[PDB]
Amino acid sequence: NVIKMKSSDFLVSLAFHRTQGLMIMKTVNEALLEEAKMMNRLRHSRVVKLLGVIIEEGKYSLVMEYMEKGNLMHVLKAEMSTPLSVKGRIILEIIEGMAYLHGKGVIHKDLKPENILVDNDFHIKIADLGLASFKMWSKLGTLYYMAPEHLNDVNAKPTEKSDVYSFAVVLWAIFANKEPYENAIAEQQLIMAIKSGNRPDVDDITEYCPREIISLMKLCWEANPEARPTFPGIEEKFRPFYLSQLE
Ligand SMILES: CN1C(=O)N[C@H](Cc2c[nH]c3c(Cl)cccc23)C1=O
Ligand code: NA
Repeated sequence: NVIKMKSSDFLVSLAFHRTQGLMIMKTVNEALLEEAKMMNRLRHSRVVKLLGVIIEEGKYSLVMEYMEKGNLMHVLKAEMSTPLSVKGRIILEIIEGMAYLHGKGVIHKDLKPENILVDNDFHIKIADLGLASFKMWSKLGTLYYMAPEHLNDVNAKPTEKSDVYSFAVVLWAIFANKEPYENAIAEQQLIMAIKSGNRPDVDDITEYCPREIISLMKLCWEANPEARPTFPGIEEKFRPFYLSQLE
C-alpha cells in the first residue's frame, strides 16, 4: 500500500526515524499520493525501496532505505581496492535490479553510477534519486550515461534500450574507476561526437578487464537501440559467464 509518515517521526538528506532507524530523505494530493503508491510496489533486493512519504503543508518528502557506502562512483574511487570477482558481482546485481524494474514496467531513464548505491558488504541497489522515473513528483545534469537518441531530442520516448545504453557506460566506469570523456573540449561538441558514434575510451581502462565484458559494453552502447540486448538477455549471457569464470 504505502506508508504515510510524519516529520515528527524523525530527529538528498539523511534522516533519523524514531522507531525505524536510519533512512534517506528527498524533500521536494490524490495524484502525488497515487504515484507514490505505484512506486511503493518496487520491492526487490537490488532496488532501493520507498519506505514512506511525508505530505505536509510546507514540505513534501520521499523516504528511502539507507545505503551505507554511498554511490558506486564513490566506492570505485575509494583508496581501497575493489577486486574483479566483486566487480563482476556488482554487475550481476545491477543486471538483476534493472531486469526487475523493466519487469514491473518501469524504465529508469537516468541510470548512472550516482544512482547505484552500495552497502557495507559491497552489495548494490538501484536508486532514482533525481526522480527521473516519476511524473508528478519530479515536477515540483551530466549526460555521459545518456543514450544518443535522447541527446538533442527531448521528445523521443525512452525505452528499455535507453537504460541498456546507460548500463554500457556504467560497465566502462566500473572498470576505469572514473568518469569517461575527460578529454572533451566542451559539452556541445561532445554531444555531437557521441551522437555520431564516439564512446568511452576503452584504452583508458588500465587495470585488467575481461574481453567479454568489453564486448558486452560495446554491444550495449550500440547506436541502434534494437541492436542492444534487453536486461534478461544480458543476464542470460552474463550469469553463467560470471559463475564460470569470475565467482
Ligand atoms: C526515488 N526513490 C528511490 O530511489 N527508490 C524508490 C523506489 C523507486 C521509484 N523509482 C525507482 C527507480 Cl527508477 C529505480 C529504483 C527505485 C525506484 C523511490 O521512490
Ligand atoms: Na564536458
